[PDB]
Amino acid sequence: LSPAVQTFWKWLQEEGVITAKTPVKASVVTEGLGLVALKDISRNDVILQVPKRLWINPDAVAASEIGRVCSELKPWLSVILFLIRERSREDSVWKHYFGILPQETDSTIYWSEEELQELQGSQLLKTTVSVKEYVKNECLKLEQEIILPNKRLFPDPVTLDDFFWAFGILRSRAFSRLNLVVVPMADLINHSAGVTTEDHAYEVYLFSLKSPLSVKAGEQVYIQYDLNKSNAELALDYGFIEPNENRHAYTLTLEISESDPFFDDKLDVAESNGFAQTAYFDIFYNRTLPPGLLPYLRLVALGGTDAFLLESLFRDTIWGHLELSVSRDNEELLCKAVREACKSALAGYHTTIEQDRELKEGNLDSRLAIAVGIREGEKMVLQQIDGIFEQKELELDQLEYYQERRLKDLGLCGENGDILENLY
Ligand SMILES: Nc1ncnc2c1ncn2[C@@H]1O[C@H](CSCC[C@H](N)C(=O)O)[C@@H](O)[C@H]1O
Repeated sequence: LSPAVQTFWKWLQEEGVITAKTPVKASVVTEGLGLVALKDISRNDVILQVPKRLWINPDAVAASEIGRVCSELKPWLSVILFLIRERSREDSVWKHYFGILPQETDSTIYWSEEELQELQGSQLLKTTVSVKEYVKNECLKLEQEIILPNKRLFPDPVTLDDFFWAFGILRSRAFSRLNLVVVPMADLINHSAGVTTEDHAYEVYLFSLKSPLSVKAGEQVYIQYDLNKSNAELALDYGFIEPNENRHAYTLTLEISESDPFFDDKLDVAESNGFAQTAYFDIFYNRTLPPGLLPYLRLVALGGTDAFLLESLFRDTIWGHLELSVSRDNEELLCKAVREACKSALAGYHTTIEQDRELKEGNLDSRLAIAVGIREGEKMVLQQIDGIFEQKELELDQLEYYQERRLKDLGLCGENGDILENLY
């Protein structure tokens, strides 16, 4: 097998953790390290359990030598520093656990400049670049505010690599739903599209992991990392994606510009209905547009002519109207805005969908495969969106806007009400 694996496996028996009746060895699988059922397991069977003594959460850092100095930091920043530091101490509780952690994953946060060029024009690149920079500024701030003014607690220097290594280990291993917890033993199961339950989470302290599927002997025990993450999210959080086109998403960002002559009123309408000055709408392949996207698009493109809808008079129905539609001019405007954005975006990629699909037909390397898959999907979504609005441009006269809806209850053909007027 592998030295480190045993130096870690044993350390688990010597901690009391892995008992004698735990059907699950740790072997090498296509996805690195994994848990292979030592014998037939069945739905909901407890695979293993670990002592809170072994976690690595915001409480562990607070209840440690550096908890005082990290008393103010956000939880994820706190944990990174603890991880980096614990890693340096050749007398840390997790000396052997650190000896098993991969020095890297396929998460876009580790991709070289060449590998990242494979994502040119993708929203995943923007997101990865944006996240990388932000974790950087945050970690350079931690260096001068805590790491440097305390060289006693932080002996060895800390590089950007040191931080990123940790930020990754936290993003691809920590168990959220229980919010950041590490569990050296159960921190081995891999993800499988086969699992569709997501019930594995459980704790009697003691972390208890149970197999969601029935696994025969020799096979690998899996779990569903997350049924809702988009492919772009799986790519950055862990180092992998799924072929399932229903995981492809593209998130649209909307906002009420401050240079908008009706900013104040518009903002009041949006917040009054659950939306901020800035709103993010996730668009998944083959799904129907998110509720609120169209009305918010209409609010953004409002304009002088229909500005009358922002008066106190409609401050109680304005959203219902935005939901139905405002006017052909408003509708036509937003449709073009979206369509242009899609085309603009689509043109930012360096490969066609056909090229991506042909590439997929051959043998691609982990990261290259991730890039191709992601970009093909984003292009699919982008085109789906543009298609939806191209159709709306055609059906531009099938919609009954405000004015029409208004004159629907005129009652022109009522009675000769003048006969009564003369009877008093
Ligand atoms: N279905 C899958 N395909 C590819 N890699 C996977 C995977 N499920 C899990 N992984 C890998 O394992 C990580 C989760 S931690 C699980 C243990 C890991 N296999 C190891 O050897 O250390 C992920 O971030 C990813 O790099």
